[PDB]
Amino acid sequence: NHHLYPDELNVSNNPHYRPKPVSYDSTLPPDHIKVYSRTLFIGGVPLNMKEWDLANVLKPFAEVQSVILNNSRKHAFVKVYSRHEAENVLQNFNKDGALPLRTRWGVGFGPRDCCDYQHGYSIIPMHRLTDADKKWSVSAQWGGTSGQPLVTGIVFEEPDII
RNA sequence: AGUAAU
Repeated sequence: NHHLYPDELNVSNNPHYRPKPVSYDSTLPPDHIKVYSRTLFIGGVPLNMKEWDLANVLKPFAEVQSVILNNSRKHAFVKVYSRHEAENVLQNFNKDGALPLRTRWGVGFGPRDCCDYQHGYSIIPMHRLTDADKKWSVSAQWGGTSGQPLVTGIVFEEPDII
């Protein structure tokens, strides 16, 4: 929809193939989960830049999945295929400051007040997910649990949605 | 200097 490719699949032949790191965490409270964001807040976006441009600038540092661009509000929302890639973009993209683009964290999944914008994850109580969220969490193409059921402690990369 | 679509 706002993806580059709508009906694409996370499979070994797709050059966008990624793993789905799942891990568990004993320091979480009961019936809470951890979610690492793959979504990026980009700000200082010029008027001349289209969606294609942004994706193409990040291309060396990360492969982009989806780009919602609010051109009038001089910012955008860029989901990349993996957490590793998003993390790379934050340190290493535009170090010199040649472009006007500031690149910070952004929230793709779960409540906003549950997100740590600084470190870039959400610790979410399972009751605050909707039926839809709980579905996508387990059956997402990129990110999610890759079939593993949701339980206390689980940690996984932000899933895709509708 | 802008954190949204749902």
